[PDB]
Amino acid sequence: MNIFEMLRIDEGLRLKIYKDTEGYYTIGIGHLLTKSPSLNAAKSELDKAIGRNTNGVITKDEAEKLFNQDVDAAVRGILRNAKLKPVYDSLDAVRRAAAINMVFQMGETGVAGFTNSLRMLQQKRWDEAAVNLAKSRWYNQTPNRAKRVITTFRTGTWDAYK
Ligand SMILES: Fc1c(F)c(F)c(I)c(F)c1F
Repeated sequence: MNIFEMLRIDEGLRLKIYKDTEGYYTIGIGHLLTKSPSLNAAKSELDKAIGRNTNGVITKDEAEKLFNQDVDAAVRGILRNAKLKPVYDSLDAVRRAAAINMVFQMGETGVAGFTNSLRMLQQKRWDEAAVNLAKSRWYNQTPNRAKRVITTFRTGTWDAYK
């Protein structure tokens, strides 16, 4: 198991434009295209991302290309953030994957609300952190995924992903 296999499980793989859990146009392995309700706007974002006129369909290779870029971008974003970098650096590699997973899903807009969780994670108060993480819109809207990510933070194992 690793961050790629982990996010592949959590995001799935779809080669045509679909709406994510929040109703936003998405493609591939959870590559958010736009929050705009316009399918045409979404198709434009896709074409821009892939570098060709796609008409809303991509290949597995192209999906994997975007995915690698997205994971890379998520990690790079963590390291460039003053409030995130020290917590990330404090973690072991398994829990770092759990951090990347959350950033991938919600971005730094969504991660901003998790200040108290981050503090408990840096303190290595794993059970307390796990309890705090669940007290969130995130947990309530995507409980099965959140439970997997939280278990990963609680245990520092891949048990929730087999
Ligand atoms: F740096 C970090 C993040 F950006 C993050 F989202 C989470 I959840 C973390 F647990 C973390 F350590």
